[PDB]
Amino acid sequence: RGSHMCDAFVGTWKLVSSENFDDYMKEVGVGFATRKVAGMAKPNMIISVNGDVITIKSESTFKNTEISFILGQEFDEVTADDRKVKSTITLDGGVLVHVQKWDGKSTTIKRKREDDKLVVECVMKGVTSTRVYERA
Ligand SMILES: O=C(O)c1ccccc1Nc1cccc(Cl)c1-c1ccc2c(c1)CCO2
Repeated sequence: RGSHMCDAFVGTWKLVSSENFDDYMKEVGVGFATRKVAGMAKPNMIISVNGDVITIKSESTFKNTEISFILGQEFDEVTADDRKVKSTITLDGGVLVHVQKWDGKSTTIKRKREDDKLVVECVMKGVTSTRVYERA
């Protein structure tokens, strides 16, 4: 197997900045205690690609989570805040677009490479949070 464009995401990343994450979590429906503990976390994200399977691991003092998926193919995901969601992740012009559906609700998480950073934009009903990761 040769290189893939998505290899640009592969590596070990650490959170360096976060904006509006509490408001994003409020819009998602996260309860008070989870919002406070999750908002304190400074996760590391580990992204790897093996064939068609992309794996994203998140490790923090709050929770450790992992998803593996194939682009375009829906999967079950239990989120760090304990939502059971149906997820589909696709690549749109270099951006990983992750849609989560649950309880008649929907949120979109976009992950993109900007300069040497990995920028994560979380969007729910007009509320956006931007989380910036740098190489660990
Ligand atoms: O956090 C990110 O950048 C992030 C990116 C893409 C997608 C989700 C992300 N985070 C969260 C989103 C909603 C609710 C929670 Cl609770 C978290 C979270 C908050 C802290 C935490 C974890 C998850 C796992 C490791 O620690």
